[PDB]
Amino acid sequence: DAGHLSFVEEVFENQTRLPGGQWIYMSDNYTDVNGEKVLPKDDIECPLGWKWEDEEWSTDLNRAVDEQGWEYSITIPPERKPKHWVPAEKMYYTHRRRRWVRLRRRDLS
Repeated sequence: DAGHLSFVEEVFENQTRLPGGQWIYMSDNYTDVNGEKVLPKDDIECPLGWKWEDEEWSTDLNRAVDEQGWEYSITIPPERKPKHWVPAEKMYYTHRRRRWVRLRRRDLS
């Protein structure tokens, strides 16, 4: 009767490559949207008092991403990481990432 709070947790799975190379897995390769590291999606836990509403993590194909959910970029000095992502793969693109989301909630009473 008091309602609930809702929060969609968002994390990004990251891959890199050398031009002419292949897309490859890394260690802890998960970051937030700005590229700062975070736990791998499957290790993420609700804060105390919260519960998952979605049973599974999902990736949203309506955003500007390809058919597998990836968006693409390259690192342009002076920067040390990609800043601008695009939906379409091209041979000179060296980074890609995929956005995973999951809804959790907290009942207010």
